[PDB]
Amino acid sequence: LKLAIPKGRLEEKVMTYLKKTGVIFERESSILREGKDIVCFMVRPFDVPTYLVHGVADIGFCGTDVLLEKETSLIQPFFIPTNISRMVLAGPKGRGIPEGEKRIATKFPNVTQRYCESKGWHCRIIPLKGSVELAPIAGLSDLIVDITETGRTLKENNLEILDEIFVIRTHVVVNPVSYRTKREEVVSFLEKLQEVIEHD
Amino acid sequence: LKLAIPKGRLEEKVMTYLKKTGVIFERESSILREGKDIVCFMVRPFDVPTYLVHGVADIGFCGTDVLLEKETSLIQPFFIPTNISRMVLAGPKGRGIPEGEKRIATKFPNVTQRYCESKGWHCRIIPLKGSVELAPIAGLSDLIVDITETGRTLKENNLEILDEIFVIRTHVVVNPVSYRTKREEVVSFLEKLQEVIEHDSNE
Repeated sequence: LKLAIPKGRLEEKVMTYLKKTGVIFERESSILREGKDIVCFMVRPFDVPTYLVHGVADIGFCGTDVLLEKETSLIQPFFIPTNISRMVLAGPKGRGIPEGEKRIATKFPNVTQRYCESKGWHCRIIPLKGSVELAPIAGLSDLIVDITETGRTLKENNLEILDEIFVIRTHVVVNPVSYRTKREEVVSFLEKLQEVIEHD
Repeated sequence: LKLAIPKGRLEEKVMTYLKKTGVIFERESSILREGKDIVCFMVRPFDVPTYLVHGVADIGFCGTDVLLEKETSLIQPFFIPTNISRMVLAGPKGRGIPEGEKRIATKFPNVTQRYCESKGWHCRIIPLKGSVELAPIAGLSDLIVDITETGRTLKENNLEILDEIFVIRTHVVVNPVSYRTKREEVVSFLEKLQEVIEHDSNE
């Protein structure tokens, strides 16, 4: 089986679960870990689905944010329970929500467009790659749609949460092709993983 | 003046240029550096042109990769010499280029598409966010289009440089409206900065 593991924050958590399912690696690097019957590609979280989409990985792990931003159609067996963070709408304290068309800066433009549609809002979406809290300070946007964990970044920049869009957790996702061709092998790894997750 | 400064690789070269032009900051945060007559927005490299195009910044700096990957109408007043890195086409050493459709992984899909057209190649372009050197060994792509400085990461992953697409440098870019509204202040700051930058890059 080939797995796409999100490098960064959750690497070690997921790697320990794999180990608890009983996996052994023969060689490891910053981007690849192989052993008997298991290969882990250590990729950026947003690339997890692209490694599955393209059929190079059978199973992957990645957050709710990745999946909602990039419409996948991946098999979603279950997820890891820990509430790691939240996708929120935020804006300058007391400014409330601007009348008319809202200028919103975000690293998640699809998520924001669907959010704006759901509220019935006219929005002008300004995609950024990082440090999204600077947009309101600089006059680039009125609001932001971004991830918050402790709320420090928002609080420290005089931004307040105006709406909670969704909680972010690490989902287990399966390539639909591998689910059909390697059915029994996938279900077997997945059962062991779900046991470790429950127990943990 | 409001400057949009690229975090990461080019951050110290640019901040050192401003330091030598006479800029002194009284207050500094991760995202905002304030000084007499100057505010610096510290942003991701690909966001520099966004801050300028929207008109919230007057002058910005970004590498050739940003500039060629995302076309803008911004003005480049002058040339900043230093070669930082290179954009290359790379693949498994010894393999070459497949004769049919080429699967290329990259963080720069427009640059890669432009490269393919310049070759008359039919390409299947796979966008990635980083660790692009893993694509060929995972079977995700035949080739990659990525940045290298010394070739180390490529070399240690058994990827060879098949072609040099362009040399990457720092560029200065100006919001065209700011050139209207703050004409003499901009022109004057750009004069001091080119003097400093020239001396630094050459000597």
